[PDB]
Amino acid sequence: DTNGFDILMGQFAHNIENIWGFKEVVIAGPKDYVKYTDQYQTRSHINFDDGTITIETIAGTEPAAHLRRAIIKTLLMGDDPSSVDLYSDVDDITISKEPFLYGQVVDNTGQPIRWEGRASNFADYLLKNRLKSRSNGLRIIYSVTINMVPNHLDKRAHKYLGMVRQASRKYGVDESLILAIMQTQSSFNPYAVSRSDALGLMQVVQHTAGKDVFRSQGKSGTPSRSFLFDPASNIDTGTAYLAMLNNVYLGGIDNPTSRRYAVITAYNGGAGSVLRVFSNDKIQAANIINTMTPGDVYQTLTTRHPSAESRRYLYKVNTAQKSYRRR
Ligand SMILES: CO[C@@H]1O[C@H](CO)[C@@H](O[C@@H]2O[C@H](CO)[C@@H](O[C@@H]3O[C@H](CO)[C@@H](O[C@@H]4O[C@H](CO)[C@@H](O)[C@H](O)[C@H]4NC(C)=O)[C@H](O[C@H](C)C(N)=O)[C@H]3NC(C)=O)[C@H](O)[C@H]2NC(C)=O)[C@H](O[C@H](C)C(N)=O)[C@H]1NC(C)=O
Repeated sequence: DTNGFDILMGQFAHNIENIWGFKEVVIAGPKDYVKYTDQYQTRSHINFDDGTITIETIAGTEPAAHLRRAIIKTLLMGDDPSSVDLYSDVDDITISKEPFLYGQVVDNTGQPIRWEGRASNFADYLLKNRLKSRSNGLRIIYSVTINMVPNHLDKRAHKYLGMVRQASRKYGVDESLILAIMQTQSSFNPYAVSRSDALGLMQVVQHTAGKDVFRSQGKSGTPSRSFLFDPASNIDTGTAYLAMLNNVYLGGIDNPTSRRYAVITAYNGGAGSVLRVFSNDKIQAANIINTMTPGDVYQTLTTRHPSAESRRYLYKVNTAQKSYRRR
């Protein structure tokens, strides 16, 4: 904890409200790419579970030209998440021949956008034929909205399978778990970043799981930001932690179906917080879960776990897994 990132993050938001007003302060999250440009007068927001691509501007002077350029930028940007500050209005020149959204959003024509020529056209279509308006209360906000292909999620999840597969055998963790979580945590968003700076596809925070993992493997110190914005490594690492919550921390839990529930919950709020729903004594806790049927452990973790986020998440990961279980 020697960051000082907090000071920038705090003035990013305020830079926003200075222009957008407190009510219109939208910002990057796990399931939402959001990038300001044009001195914070322009927003490119990808929503990875809706999954829409609203581009808005509030510049007074030439709204279209401002919008235009965001559309082309969002549609063509290559998925280099490491070269990308989702907290500056600085230009992350990430134009690639291999767009991150290629396969995930289409022309009005119905084709994939790959080069500036179609990107320009999809843009120009939308500015002449899909433009919209709302108000701050103060200024008009001009908006374009783009829906992504209906299976954008499993089209996005496809990038990370080779990674999930490798990490699943290395550590012993079911890919289904890895995907369920990865899905639930980021909707497969490589740009994913939390308010509590959990990072990347598996929403991993450097100074808890990232430390403990690095502490296995035999690595003094702590995972780099770039490191977690490598899908290959973030998936390595979230998985490594899943292994860990199961071998050590929640390994005193007898029943493996019960243990998984603990693991999942724990993956989101810590093993200490899981065990602490039964006893403040980590042994007594394990003893009590072994008193139970995996369904009552589920129904406990789902009803009595202190975090709202963590109760609503078990059903999310447990449910996503059922889908991923079969091949
Ligand atoms: C929405 O996305 C966010 O998700 C990630 C998961 O995706 C959330 O991050 C999880 O947050 C947990 C903190 O809430 C964190 O667990 C804490 O983990 C550490 C590390 O293992 C535990 O401390 C270790 O504890 C053992 C003792 O059991 C000691 O041996 C170790 O030495 C400790 N090691 C280190 C390095 O500290 C900590 O538990 C201990 C025991 C404790 N009682 O303090 C554990 N927390 C709790 C309550 O038990 C997870 O590590 C992390 N998961 C991942 C993958 O990173 C994130 O949560 C935030 C930060 C939150 N809950 O507010 C999610 N949410 C947001 C909003 O961003």
